[PDB]
Amino acid sequence: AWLASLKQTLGLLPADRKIRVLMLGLDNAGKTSILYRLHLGDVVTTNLETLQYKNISFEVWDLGGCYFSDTDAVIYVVDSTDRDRMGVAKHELYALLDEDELRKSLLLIFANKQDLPDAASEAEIAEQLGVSSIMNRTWTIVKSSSKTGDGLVEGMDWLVERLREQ
Amino acid sequence: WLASLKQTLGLLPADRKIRVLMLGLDNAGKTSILYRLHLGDVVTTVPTVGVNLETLQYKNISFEVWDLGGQTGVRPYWRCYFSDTDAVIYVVDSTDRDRMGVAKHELYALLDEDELRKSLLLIFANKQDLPDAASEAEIAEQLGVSSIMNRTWTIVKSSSKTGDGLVEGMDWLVERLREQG
Ligand SMILES: Nc1nc2c(ncn2[C@@H]2O[C@H](COP(=O)(O)OP(=O)(O)O)[C@@H](O)[C@H]2O)c(=O)[nH]1
Ligand SMILES: Nc1nc2c(ncn2[C@@H]2O[C@H](COP(=O)(O)OP(=O)(O)O)[C@@H](O)[C@H]2O)c(=O)[nH]1
Ligand SMILES: [Mg+2]
Ligand SMILES: [Mg+2]
Repeated sequence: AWLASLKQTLGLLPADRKIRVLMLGLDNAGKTSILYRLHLGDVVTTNLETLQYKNISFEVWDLGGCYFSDTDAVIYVVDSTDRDRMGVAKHELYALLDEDELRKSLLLIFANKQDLPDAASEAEIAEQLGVSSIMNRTWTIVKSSSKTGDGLVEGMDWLVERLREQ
Repeated sequence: WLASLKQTLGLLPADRKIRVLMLGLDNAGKTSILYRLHLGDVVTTVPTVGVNLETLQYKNISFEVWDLGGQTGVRPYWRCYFSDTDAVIYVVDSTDRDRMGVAKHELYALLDEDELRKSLLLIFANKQDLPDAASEAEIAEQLGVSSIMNRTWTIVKSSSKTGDGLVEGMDWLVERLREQG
């Protein structure tokens, strides 16, 4: 669907200018699946998963079960099906954004698992994550699905063009 | 030295987690000290591309080892990595006079970190089993220890071949920790 592949998209970032992206969310949000769905190389476990591609680093841990310096973006992943864990996803998101080391990070939310029938819309997610009153930072929500692969490149294209803009 | 190592280390307040960094140039004997301590498994991880980090965890006390003063590469770095350090044990190979100025240089570049403000500093003048090992006062002079500031520090002669001085060192650290009340 999207007009360019992911590698063309990420191709656009200054071929060197190290990019650090934290992709965080509650367990079962679908973060390991997106890492895999990106088809960018393999995931290193260390608990923590990292995917390095050219200049760009992706680091993943689960929330709600220092490290934040020099972060260019936060990808926040939510399971759009999981109604009653979504208030906890909101809390953990708010915990992240009160971090001083993160004050200039872009925020991309993936409203995820949008292939499923129970899947809230972007406005239900923005309302639930109470994003719609975050006005001190550049953010968006994009509907996504690791089972399709849908939303993912759009979301990364968002990040790439916001990163170049600065 | 009187006590065994375990006895020495048991003296530490159990509900106080202790982070130690054991650092210095390659070939100082760092890895060998971790095995010579007979405290259990040495675990290797890679917290960043191009860094071999060895960790030995015993009760509340953790030892971290990586090599400094690579001729190639920037100084090994990763996020945090100096945060909540209780002590640094700086290990020198007491026979490597040739590299002793570089060992000073890397000691000095550790000591200018605030994350390492009030760390205890134990210097192990290591490999003393070897007849060509420099004196304790000779080491002090070559590491320019007289310019060291604002820290509880000492130099202890040590060897992994014989195990000598190690308990002395751990005991120094252990009691200095407690002196902090
Ligand atoms: N329907 C659907 N299921 C997904 C999707 N992504 C992940 N899953 C399933 O969600 C569960 C949690 O996924 P995982 O990637 O390990 O989440 P993690 O805890 O954030 O690392 C697994 O059963 C996945 O198969 C998705 O996009 N759509
Ligand atoms: N003679 C002697 N050799 C030592 C001593 N400690 C380590 N070695 C040896 O010195 C070399 C490197 O020691 P090692 O523990 O790998 O140093 P590291 O590079 O700081 O981790 C190897 O040949 C070790 O077996 C020691 O106390 N006396
Ligand atoms: Mg996972
Ligand atoms: Mg070693």
